[PDB]
Amino acid sequence: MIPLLAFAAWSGTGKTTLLKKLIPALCARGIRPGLIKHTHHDMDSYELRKAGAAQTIVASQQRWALMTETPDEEELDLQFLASRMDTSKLDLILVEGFKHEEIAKIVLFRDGAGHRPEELVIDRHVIAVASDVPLNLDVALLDINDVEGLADFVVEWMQKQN
Amino acid sequence: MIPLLAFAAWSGTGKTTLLKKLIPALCARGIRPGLIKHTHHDMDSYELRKAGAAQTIVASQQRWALMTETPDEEELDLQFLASRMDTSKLDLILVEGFKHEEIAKIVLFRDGAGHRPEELVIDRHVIAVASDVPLNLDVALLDINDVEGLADFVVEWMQKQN
Repeated sequence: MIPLLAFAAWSGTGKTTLLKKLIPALCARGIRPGLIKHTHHDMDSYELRKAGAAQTIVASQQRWALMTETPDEEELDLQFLASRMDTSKLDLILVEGFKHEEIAKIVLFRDGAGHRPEELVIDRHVIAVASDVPLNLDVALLDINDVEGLADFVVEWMQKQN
Repeated sequence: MIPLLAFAAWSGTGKTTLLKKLIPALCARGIRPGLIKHTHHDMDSYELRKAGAAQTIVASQQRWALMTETPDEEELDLQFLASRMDTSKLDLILVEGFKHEEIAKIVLFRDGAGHRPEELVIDRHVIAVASDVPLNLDVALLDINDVEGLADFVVEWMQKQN
């Protein structure tokens, strides 16, 4: 069985500069990571799509994409976007963007650009905050600057469900 | 089932073009098409992918893309790439751009495109040649400029397979 894990972060690119470093670190510990992100800014062979091929798929020498049109009214369900991935080549699926979900979540605080503490609806799911300034809790707390430790806490969490 | 039909050719014969017209046509006849395309031409959360996310899938409201990296073995198994699509909203999958493959196939030709017809190979998988000119050979010879004419043939072809 394979797990999924959220990565909440308030306004401010950060988590992309963060994750940009946590991914490799995760490979480092032999973890094959998958990432299901959710945006708003909406995304080759584009025309051929607007022409009518709902599902288009471009393959190349290095990578292959798969597009799937849904002017239906959807595409928020994770569990489905999951089954879509080749999960036999994955160990952990990172989940960023989807708001209001019941999966393990890891916050992210970085003062200066933004507000002050206590801001963290510690859902009955959140399992650790990652600040750059100390602070209390009732759940793990990491230094949003030690990718290594973070990578390690994560790997830990995993093996303790698995 | 859920047939796979390919369009072979030569550079400069309007392969891409013909499909911009053929797609709509198939749609008009109630045929939902999926297009699988290859390009030795290397074709948005780019950082986290080359960073280590073998599979990044960017969701949205209108549609979603599952982008897979393959820095070892480039994917050339049509059967695989097809099994990656959601065939429950597709009745036909068009295959284009993969040199040397062996599926249902319609060849393209246009006098003057730097090749004479004798240079055409009608292999076990050729279901019809679509020229812009009569050619003396024994295989469904269709007019390449009559799309609706073409569409009908496909549609019929499909039925004989289902």
